[PDB]
Amino acid sequence: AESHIILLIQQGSDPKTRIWSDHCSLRSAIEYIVGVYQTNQDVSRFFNFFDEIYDCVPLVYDRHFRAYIPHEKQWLLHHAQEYLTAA
Amino acid sequence: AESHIILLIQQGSDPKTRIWSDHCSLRSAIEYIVGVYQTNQDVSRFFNFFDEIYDCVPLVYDRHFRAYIPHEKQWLLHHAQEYLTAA
Repeated sequence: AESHIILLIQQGSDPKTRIWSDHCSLRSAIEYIVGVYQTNQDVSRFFNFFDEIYDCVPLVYDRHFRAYIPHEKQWLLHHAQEYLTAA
Repeated sequence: AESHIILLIQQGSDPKTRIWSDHCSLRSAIEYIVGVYQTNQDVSRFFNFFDEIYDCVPLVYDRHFRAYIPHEKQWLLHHAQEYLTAA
């Protein structure tokens, strides 16, 4: 219901690594995956980490239709690229 | 996208217990939470376990509108009650 973004992460096929987190904004979702990347150690290295080591899917809350919309991993990764280049 | 149900579980306020799972049916989602209950040990005991020890929220995929609809914990627990009484 409330949470703007629900993030679904996993490391390979291990069901024990399937961790979800709730975020009040896209910024908060981006800071979370940068956090995952930082604690488990460049744009190319960041993208490859989320293509080979971890997998992630954002579910974005559509307030008008009271529904969660799944978005592609590349959508969140592209927005993260815009955060990392600015900061 | 594909997964009929996404289950979000947690044990208290610990972010490390926030585990998600994907299910092809409501039956599969029910067998999963019965599994959680069985491995962490009656209708009254089952309901109280999911009201005090673990918390759970099902996200049900609406194929026509390509969206995940969050449902109340009681909705899944009520359906689980119908599975446990029959079996």
